Amino acid sequence: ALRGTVTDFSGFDGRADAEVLRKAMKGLGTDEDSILNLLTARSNAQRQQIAEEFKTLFGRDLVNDMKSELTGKFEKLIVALMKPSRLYDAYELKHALKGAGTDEKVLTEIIASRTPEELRAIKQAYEEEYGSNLEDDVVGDTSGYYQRMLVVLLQANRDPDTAIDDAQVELDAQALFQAGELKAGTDEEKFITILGTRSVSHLRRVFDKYMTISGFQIEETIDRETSGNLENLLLAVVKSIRSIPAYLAETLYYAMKGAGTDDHTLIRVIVSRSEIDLFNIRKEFRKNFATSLYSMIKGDTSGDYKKALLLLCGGEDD
Ligand SMILES: [Ca+2]
Ligand SMILES: [Ca+2]
Ligand SMILES: [Ca+2]
Ligand SMILES: [Ca+2]
Ligand SMILES: [Ca+2]
Repeated sequence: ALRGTVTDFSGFDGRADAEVLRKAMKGLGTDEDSILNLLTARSNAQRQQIAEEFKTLFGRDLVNDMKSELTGKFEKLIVALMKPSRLYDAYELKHALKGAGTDEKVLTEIIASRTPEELRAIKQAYEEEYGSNLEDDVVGDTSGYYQRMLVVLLQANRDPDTAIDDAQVELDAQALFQAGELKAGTDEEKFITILGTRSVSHLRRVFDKYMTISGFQIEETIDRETSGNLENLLLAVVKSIRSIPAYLAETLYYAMKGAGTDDHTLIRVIVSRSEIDLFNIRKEFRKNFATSLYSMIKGDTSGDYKKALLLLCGGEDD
């Protein structure tokens, strides 16, 4: 159903490509153009084979060489495209946690939009790489109900998608109604359990039924009922339950919409989704924000950075 914008290259010859990359870096200067035109046109799997060939041909590390030749945002963008798919989210997560500061925005974004299937892989990939337990790192860097919601999510235990049980839809909407609007204060525990564990098809029916019953969209109650990270988290979850692409098209938009740009978010969403559903993200960006993602990246970015990005995203009309 989903569609990314980067696919496997047809006449792939990892050895030929590595040679092109060597030339682009050998001697004085760099042919950034040759680099970017090549790398944004191979799938992540192919980029791993190229790095492999490069090492057996020249005994040099493709990524470490690039880190020496490139600079600024282009570098960061090229370094991210080189990260093996199975490892990127883990890498972004580890980096949001580590340090004297945590980027809850990153924690929220990845954990809420990734499916249980993806969360399990991410958890494995994370432990094998940093020799730490993701849950334990999140738990230690966060607190309150925000932390709880994240753990519930990390269990990747969401119920499966069965035929919808109306009595059950009714029950859950009423429960949410009683846990928030009809209450002085909030029963966050009830929101966490219903939002974090019920199936996706079930919750979509509950969101609607809840509108019917209360006159509010669950999003408005959340905003009325909560604050801080828990609010952002719950909104992210609700948004992703409705449509992950749509939720991501929106975090992309707010990354640029502001004055300058949140390049880390721009890089992270475009790269991480390039081979999953970036095409869908593009479509949702047009519908809801009037302009294609292309036109928007095009005006906020520049340099080879802008060229690579536009080449990865593509679609001038979306
Ligand atoms: Ca050089
Ligand atoms: Ca550098
Ligand atoms: Ca209340
Ligand atoms: Ca609020
Ligand atoms: Ca801007």
